[PDB]
Amino acid sequence: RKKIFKPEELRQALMPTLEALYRQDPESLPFRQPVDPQLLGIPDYFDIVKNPMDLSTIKRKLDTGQYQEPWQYVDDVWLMFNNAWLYNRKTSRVYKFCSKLAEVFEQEIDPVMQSL
Ligand SMILES: CN1Cc2cc(Br)ccc2NC1=O
Repeated sequence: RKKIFKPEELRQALMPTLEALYRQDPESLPFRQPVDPQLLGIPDYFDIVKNPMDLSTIKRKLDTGQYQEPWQYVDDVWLMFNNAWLYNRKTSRVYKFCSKLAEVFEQEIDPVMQSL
């Protein structure tokens, strides 16, 4: 008897965990919109990152019901983190910012998943 989550159920449960990331300043700033390699001056970005992901895209998928299960949402969040850890050097701002967001996320998501 597989459990169905309504889009609205998932938005109500998961969106606050995304808002937790949005709220982190300065750490969220590089994550709030799609990476634009040209504006940023990193033209090898899409050479290396083949599945880009960012907060605004995750928000939009919640807002349009594109996640059928909570793990799909969590996977997109980790996708965004894994892209940043892959592309950026360990000493960089964005790498360290990513690690800060990942710590915040883990603390926020665990209770929500138990609830779901
Ligand atoms: C997610 N990002 C955002 C970013 C922002 C600036 Br500024 C420089 C490099 C990057 N790379 C990323 O992976």
